[PDB]
Amino acid sequence: IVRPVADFSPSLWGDQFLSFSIKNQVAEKYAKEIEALKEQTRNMLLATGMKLADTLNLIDTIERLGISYHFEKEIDDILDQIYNQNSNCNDLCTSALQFRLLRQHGFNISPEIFSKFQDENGKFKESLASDVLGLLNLYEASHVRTHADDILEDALAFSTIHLESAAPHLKSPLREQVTHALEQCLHKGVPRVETRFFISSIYDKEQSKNNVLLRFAKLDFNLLQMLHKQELAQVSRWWKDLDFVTTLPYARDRVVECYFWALGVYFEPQYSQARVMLVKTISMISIVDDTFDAYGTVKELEAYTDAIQRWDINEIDRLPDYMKISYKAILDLYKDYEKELSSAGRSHIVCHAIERMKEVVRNYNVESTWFIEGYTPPVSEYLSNALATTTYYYLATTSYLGMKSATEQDFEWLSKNPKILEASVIICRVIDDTATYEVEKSRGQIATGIECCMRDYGISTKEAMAKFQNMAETAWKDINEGLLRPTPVSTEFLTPILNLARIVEVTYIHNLDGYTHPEKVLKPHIINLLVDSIKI
Ligand SMILES: [Mg+2]
Ligand SMILES: [Mg+2]
Repeated sequence: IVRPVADFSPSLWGDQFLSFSIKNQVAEKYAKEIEALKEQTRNMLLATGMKLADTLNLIDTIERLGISYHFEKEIDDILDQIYNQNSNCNDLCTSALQFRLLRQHGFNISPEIFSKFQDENGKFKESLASDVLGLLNLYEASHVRTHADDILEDALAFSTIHLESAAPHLKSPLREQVTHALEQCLHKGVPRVETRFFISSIYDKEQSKNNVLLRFAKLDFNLLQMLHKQELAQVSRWWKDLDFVTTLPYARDRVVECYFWALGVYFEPQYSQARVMLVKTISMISIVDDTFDAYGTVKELEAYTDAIQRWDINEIDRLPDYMKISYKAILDLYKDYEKELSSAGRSHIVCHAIERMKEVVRNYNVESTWFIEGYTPPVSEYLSNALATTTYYYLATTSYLGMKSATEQDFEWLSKNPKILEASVIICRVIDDTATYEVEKSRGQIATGIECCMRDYGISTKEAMAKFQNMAETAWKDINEGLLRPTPVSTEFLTPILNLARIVEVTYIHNLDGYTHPEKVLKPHIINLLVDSIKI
């Protein structure tokens, strides 16, 4: 059997993450100071007699600085007061911020707050074109709409063209903030990534900055980074002791990138165990993907798929030696999860992730059959298979394993493919397809998303990529709707799904496969989050 030639890049990190020794002296000092700063900041929030605009800017700044996870109760109480009092008597920048903050937190504030900023025709008054802070906040708000917000249909175009016009002549750091916003809006960005930029590039350089908030944000970010580095070291050692880098040379060596994914899903300390479980799953399923995509024969893939369905170590002998390596590693991993969850009596929930993995592999095999037969399915049939092969139903289910408060009813809800999960999956599917279209087309993949779309509807590549763009936009509106109260499960279990959608946007920014080619997109993010501390 002549296998295809290896074409992937090696890990660009080597062993620089393998050993990290925390400095307990520094960490304990940081934490001791943070406690003091945390309380000063709390008192800023609970301060009475604040104006609406000041209150919203405080909350907004604390969220962008990445320290709002300390104040979820206080921020919620305040936004709930604002929601229920109905203040319709403000300028564009306060109104747009009010809208965004409330919607992001699930409060269904009416989009009619914007009608006073539009003419009889529902288009924004062009007299607002000289209000840069108004335009910036309108811009950020435009990314949070649902299907019920067509009054905002013009907001993105309007704010974008006038921010571009104004940008070159703005003072710093406002100019940099506007320029950054036009490249990456806040709502669709990975939170740690946006936080790092905000602290270091914007707030640190604001003439008006609050010194207590800035120091708090820097210390907290650097302290959490220490934890992230310990987790990455622990995960790097686990990966090294599996040694797929040499026993399975056909596969992408990307455990750091996988960690960045898990860090994107949640960054907070209480999700430390959840992050480590998640990244191990991402790494492992990525090995299975490459086995199907760039190494295994049709016959070998069949045995592998069936062994996975039966899920039994007795089945290894049906497999070629190299497949025994991945298969035992997979079964062992899930036995590890089971033991790791035994202490809390949550072992039984592991079977939910296992059934989602079986689903991914069945659909991998189908995709392989299609490729060999040269089948180009209709879009409907294509998606019925290719949605699961994003792995996103599987990763979402996996993200719950290490979350201490996840109950069986939470898994029961997820298992029904609720709309917010379906939307996140769809976003990953159509963006990946738009980006990897050309590459897969050159490798003989006639069953690629865009191709199925072109053939089905009888339309050009351009028209099909536009249709996929529309599906992404529709899905973002569904994600935004799915955050609105009353939520079907706790918000804590929605945020990982939202964050998975965000990781897509960030990873495939400017239409490139950032996981396969980490050097362009992911490398600076990894350095900013996991190598370089913010200088105080
Ligand atoms: Mg694949
Ligand atoms: Mg693709």
